[PDB]
Amino acid sequence: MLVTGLEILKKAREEGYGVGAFNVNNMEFLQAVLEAAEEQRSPVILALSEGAMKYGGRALTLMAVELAKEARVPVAVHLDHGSSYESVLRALRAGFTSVMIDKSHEDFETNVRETRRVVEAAHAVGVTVEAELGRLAGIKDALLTNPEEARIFMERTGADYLAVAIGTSHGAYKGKGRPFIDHARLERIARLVPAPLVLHGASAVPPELVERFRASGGEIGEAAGIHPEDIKKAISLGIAKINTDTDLRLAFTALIREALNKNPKEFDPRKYLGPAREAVKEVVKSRMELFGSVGRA
Amino acid sequence: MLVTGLEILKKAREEGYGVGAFNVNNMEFLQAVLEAAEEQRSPVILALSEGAMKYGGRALTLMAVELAKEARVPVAVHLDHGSSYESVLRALRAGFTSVMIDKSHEDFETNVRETRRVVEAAHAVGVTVEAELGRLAGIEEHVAVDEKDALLTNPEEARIFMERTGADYLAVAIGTSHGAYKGKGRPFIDHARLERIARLVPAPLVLHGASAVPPELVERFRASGGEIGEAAGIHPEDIKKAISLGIAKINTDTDLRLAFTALIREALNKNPKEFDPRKYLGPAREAVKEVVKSRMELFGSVGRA
Ligand SMILES: [Co+2]
Ligand SMILES: [Co+2]
Ligand SMILES: [Co+2]
Ligand code: NA
Ligand code: NA
Repeated sequence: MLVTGLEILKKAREEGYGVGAFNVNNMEFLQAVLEAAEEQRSPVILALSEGAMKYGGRALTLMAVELAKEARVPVAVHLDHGSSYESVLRALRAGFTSVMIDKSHEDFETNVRETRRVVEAAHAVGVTVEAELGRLAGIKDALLTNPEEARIFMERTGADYLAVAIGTSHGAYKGKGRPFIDHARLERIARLVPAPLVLHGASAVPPELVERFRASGGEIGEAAGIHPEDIKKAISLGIAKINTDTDLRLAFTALIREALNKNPKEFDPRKYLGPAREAVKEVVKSRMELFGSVGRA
Repeated sequence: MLVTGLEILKKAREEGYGVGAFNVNNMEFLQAVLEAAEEQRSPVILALSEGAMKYGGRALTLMAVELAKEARVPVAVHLDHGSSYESVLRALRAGFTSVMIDKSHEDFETNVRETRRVVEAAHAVGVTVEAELGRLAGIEEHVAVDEKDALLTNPEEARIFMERTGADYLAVAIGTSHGAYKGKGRPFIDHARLERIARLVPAPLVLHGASAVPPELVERFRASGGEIGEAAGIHPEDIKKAISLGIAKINTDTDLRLAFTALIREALNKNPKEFDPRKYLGPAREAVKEVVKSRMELFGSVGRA
């Protein structure tokens, strides 16, 4: 069933588990995410970036929303990283039930004002919103989320869930080796901010996947993602929404590569896109196992 | 907007042009075909085989039907080569506005029975149907005066078939590597036969197994690391004449798969560091669009919207 992001995230934090927000850009990623959710009888969030918005267009948003209503598990359709008020309006227009306005690279007052404006529009149409305080960077101090400012930010904006900067970042190159997650800071934030918390750039980028990618011909540096244990503890401390994108992309590209390397003569797209879709699905299922959302529907 | 296959194919034959029935299996292919249709101000038919119904499932049929309603050109959603009555039921269920049941590999009597059953179901829900007749049955008792004349479709038989089944449009065997005539000789179009068929069957005619498969496309495919045998497709002029003689629907699929696959290869061969699907699927989607636009051009449907 299609529900708001908060209905899912509030329940999650209260019950101590995490729900995955998986980015999708077309039909098979969307199918993999939803089937994984159905097989795990687990709530899920379909994340569509502004990029997915441009690439997938009406077809993608039509799928995300309508297929969500038919899902037998709770599903929310989330705008990931809305960069403006107008971008958010188009998500509201496309039937999304959750939207993120990212202005963390702006100063406090601007971030507050921009986010508050989004909150009012969204709340007027029953959509819940995610905002971000702090800049997702490698490794109070630095520009990692400040606990007291998080409380203030949330009270002033009225946002529904907060993305926090506690050590993560986007990409396949999180850090050289196991990236450090400020779990102490997470707890302080959680103590003052009762809203469910959000973790961006949380892909695992497991070594075997990077390995399977290189073997198919892919080329990538010394990639590395957040450690499973860090994610498990982050969740226990308040993280209710974990974003995953990179992992899905690697698995998908890998399988496509193996298929084309091995079968010259294959030009039926279902033959190489199908197994790539399956792999994405398996990853989503693992992630749900990790987040503890299995049987949570 | 969304309309029946007959509304589109009837207008096409009466006005002398063909409408492409482009097979789609996912989002990219569907977007490519609809945008092509829009930029060419041309009607188009979205075709989904049973492989597509299985692979694309509810997601594909949802997109096909809904995006069709929003198109500025007339669009029909069609079940390509159904193999059973229930298959047709699932398509009627999914909102299709044109269904096709293929029992041409069956004897004339079973084909009639099977087709008539689909027609009754479809017409009960406002959906038009395509039927297929290949081999010479022998109904009125006809003797093949040629090895081909025994595999291809007999005009007279075609009339009776349509008269008994009540189908809306008909696919006929006239020389393309498809069905009984498959791998049984060099692909061609028995225009004389087509003309005789059209004289006795006023309903729009359908052409299967006919793909241009231009050398430039195969070249690009082979260059991308792909391997394919000596493809043999119908010549542009033939298609243009077949249409002039009554062909109103032209199934197109192979050419799309080739272009789509070739571009994915080029992008992956050249950018091994790439793992963002949009980076290699997007240009692939465009290639498909271009192929679709040329076919519409060849078929004569530009500006017929
Ligand atoms: Co993020
Ligand atoms: Co972020
Ligand atoms: Co056929
Ligand atoms: Na987000
Ligand atoms: Na057909």
